[PDB]
Amino acid sequence: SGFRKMAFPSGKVEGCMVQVTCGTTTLNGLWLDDVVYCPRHVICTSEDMLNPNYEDLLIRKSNHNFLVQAGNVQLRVIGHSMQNCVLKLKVDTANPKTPKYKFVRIQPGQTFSVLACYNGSPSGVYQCAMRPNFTIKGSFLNGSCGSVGFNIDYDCVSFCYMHHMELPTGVHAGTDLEGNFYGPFVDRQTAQAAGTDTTITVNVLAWLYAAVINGDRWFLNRFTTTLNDFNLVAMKYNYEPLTQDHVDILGPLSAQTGIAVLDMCASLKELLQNGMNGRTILGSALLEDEFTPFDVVRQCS
Amino acid sequence: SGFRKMAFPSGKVEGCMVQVTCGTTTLNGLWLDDVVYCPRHVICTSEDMLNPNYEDLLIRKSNHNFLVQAGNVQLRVIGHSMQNCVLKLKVDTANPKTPKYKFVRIQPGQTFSVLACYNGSPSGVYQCAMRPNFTIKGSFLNGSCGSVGFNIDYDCVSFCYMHHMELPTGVHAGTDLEGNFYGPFVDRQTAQAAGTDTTITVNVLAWLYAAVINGDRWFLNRFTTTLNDFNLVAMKYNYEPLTQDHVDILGPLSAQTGIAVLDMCASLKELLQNGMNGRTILGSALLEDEFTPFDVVRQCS
Ligand SMILES: *[C@H](O)[C@H](C[C@@H]1CCNC1=O)NC(=O)[C@H](CC(C)C)NC(=O)OCc1cccc(Cl)c1
Ligand SMILES: *[C@H](O)[C@H](C[C@@H]1CCNC1=O)NC(=O)[C@H](CC(C)C)NC(=O)OCc1cccc(Cl)c1
Ligand SMILES: [Mg+2]
Ligand SMILES: [Mg+2]
Repeated sequence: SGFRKMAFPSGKVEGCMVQVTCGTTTLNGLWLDDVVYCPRHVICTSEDMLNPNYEDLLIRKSNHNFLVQAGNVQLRVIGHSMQNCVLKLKVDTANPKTPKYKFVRIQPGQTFSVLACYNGSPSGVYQCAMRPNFTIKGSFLNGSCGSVGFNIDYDCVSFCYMHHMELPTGVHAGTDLEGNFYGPFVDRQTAQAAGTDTTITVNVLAWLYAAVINGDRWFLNRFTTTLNDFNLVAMKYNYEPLTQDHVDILGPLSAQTGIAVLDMCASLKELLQNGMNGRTILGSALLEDEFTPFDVVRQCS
Repeated sequence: SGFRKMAFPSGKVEGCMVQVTCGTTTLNGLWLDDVVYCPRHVICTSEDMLNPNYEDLLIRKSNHNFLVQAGNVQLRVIGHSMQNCVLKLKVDTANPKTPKYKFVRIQPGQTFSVLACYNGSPSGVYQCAMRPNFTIKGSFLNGSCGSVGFNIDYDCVSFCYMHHMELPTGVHAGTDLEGNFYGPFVDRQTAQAAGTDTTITVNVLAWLYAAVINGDRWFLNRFTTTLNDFNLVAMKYNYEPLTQDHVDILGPLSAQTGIAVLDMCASLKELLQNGMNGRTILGSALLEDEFTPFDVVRQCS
């Protein structure tokens, strides 16, 4: 037993991280087969970062402008192109460590593991949720751009995030692996703010089921609510509406614990209205919303 | 910026995990050079688990009693021995993926990454602290034994934990890689309880420094206390005494923030006496004690 925020094992992605240097800017790239993927702002300078015209900047580059280091071995760049906000560098060597993989664009509320890297060298692994406002609450310093987020599904790595920037509130923004930002953000050093966020209701309910499976039961009650009455409470406390799709997704956890979804909603309602009164749930004094139903099932059996 | 509970990248350890099966019992083993390390209770049966005599059980085994699977490839066992609570199985094939490594026995309060595995197959990675009562708060199901805990120090893996069992409070117990339990525990299915735990004071202070580095300052105050006055507060709230060694270890964080250690102690004293009053620190409504000073420095720069 026990319930912990858990990342996927990172080895399959570690074997794909390289260093990309263009001028005085160095960040990370993702080496899959004979292509390296990295944020296109590697081709900016200090003065371009206000509002760069990236098509102009790339027309002015040649293959020799791009230094790609895979460990100690230098990879020779034989081609370059731009797709949305990602640069694709064709190299003469196919990565022998390329896992089975796919590129996925995730929905808000879904989680993924981040392999934080600097200078092409992985430094740590942690779990993130895509917030409803399309930011993530990560841990990224200068040089971390090009670090990727992923899930693993039977030795197939699904890449879903590449890191590009930090917002003024300290949260983080980036793209799918085709270079499309999550959210309304753009890759220039300007005044961009995260919109107001909301709490991921279906994940909170999943985490309450994790708590029951692990023996935390003090928040349960005999009452059951209706979906409409519950959603009126959710809106008052800045929680996302609960849909019937979410109810169905919580099916297996409801059946394993014998607690109907709308029964667990009545517990959540009372936790929101009355708080915890000095008690904790799975070691937390706040309601946690960064565990999906899949995350709970994967860990709780 | 940002501060997250972060594990070490797990690839170097993933390449070392194998499956060990003895009879109807299967757990995980650690394959380094031509030796596999695993918990010795793999040689028990259902009825032995009450109070087994392990030297008798091992004298009755032969090499062919041990099935060792490295992925699909079966490793042939050419020798077996017992060291404290670990079994060592000599195999005919040296692991080509053996990292640079060492075995370390850690002190309470230190942290490490756990690579949870089932059937020799890694499933997740997360961070743990060795509690003062020599348990860890992990996430382990049946079949997880032999999963290891480790730190990485410039591509050298220091192994410090091998998992053996779960206690009745839901916390976890195991050994160093030489087979010596952390704490007073023994590897049989009996009535063992974790002793009363305490909070790791030096880690809480490190985490308050992480919070300041990341812009959380609301808990600071002008006051400074003495080490003796602070330790009187620590004892009242079941915190470990703060030593001058801990003060020195917090030196670099004190210098980076300009906040003297005894100044931060006065903030901790007020947080303990008055609580948070609905505010949070680094996203937490409780004081966190599973980040070492090294963990904070590694992430905060
Ligand atoms: C790429 O490595 C970097 C990641 C940032 C650096 C600090 N935390 C991060 O996540 N991204 C940028 O520097 C980005 C480049 C623009 C052109 C998209 N700009 C940016 O994040 O500016 C905000 C910022 C906040 C704090 C510190 C810095 Cl250096 C930058
Ligand atoms: C080894 O895989 C297993 C790990 C346990 C299983 C449940 N969580 C864990 O961490 N260890 C044992 O089963 C151990 C064997 C003895 C001989 C040391 N006994 C044990 O943990 O018993 C306690 C227990 C609690 C909950 C569930 C189970 Cl199956 C066992
Ligand atoms: Mg109820
Ligand atoms: Mg002070």
